[PDB]
Amino acid sequence: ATFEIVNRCSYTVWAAASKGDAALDAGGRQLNSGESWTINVEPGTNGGKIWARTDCYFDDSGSGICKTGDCGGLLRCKRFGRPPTTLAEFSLNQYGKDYIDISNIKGFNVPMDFSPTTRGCRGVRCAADIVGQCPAKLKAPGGGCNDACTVFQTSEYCCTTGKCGPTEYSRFFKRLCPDAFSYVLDKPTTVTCPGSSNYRVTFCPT
Repeated sequence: ATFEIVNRCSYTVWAAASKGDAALDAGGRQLNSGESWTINVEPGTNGGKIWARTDCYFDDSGSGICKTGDCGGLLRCKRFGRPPTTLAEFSLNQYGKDYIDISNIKGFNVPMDFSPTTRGCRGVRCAADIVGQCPAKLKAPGGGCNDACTVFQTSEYCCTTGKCGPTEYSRFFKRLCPDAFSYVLDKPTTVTCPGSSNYRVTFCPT
């Protein structure tokens, strides 16, 4: 499947793409404002994520640090990134269907639209100013708005027992971005698309 990753933000982001135990395609790249990066994701990829990282410094070996979404100090991510990270999530070719969502379960750093470029389903977006409105206790100094699980590490926020409800914090994310997951057991906002769809992830869509 092809994913075009577009940075519409006015600032540079460093895109990342991983399935947790491996890079997808090159795994990461710098995107200046306006740049587009086209990656190929193997059919049948399960549990892929794309995110933006902000305020990164990397040396000529591709080693360094980002203030949001850092994936163990690498430009080319093999692993998932450190919160806060707005997440585009997908599982492809799962019994004939692709499943896509945006998630705020690991917080929010950059607004995002995640849309098919082929026919047969709708996209999802979380484009509100979550960082600006972020509750004081969830504000990350590096930038971004952390989720409550990351900050407080309780069973309730992290849904460790598999039983948990919405919280004051999850409801903040949900009020600003209804079409994104706000906690682990949120009513799913997954979109079902035809198997083998292609997609575009746009940072700062509006």
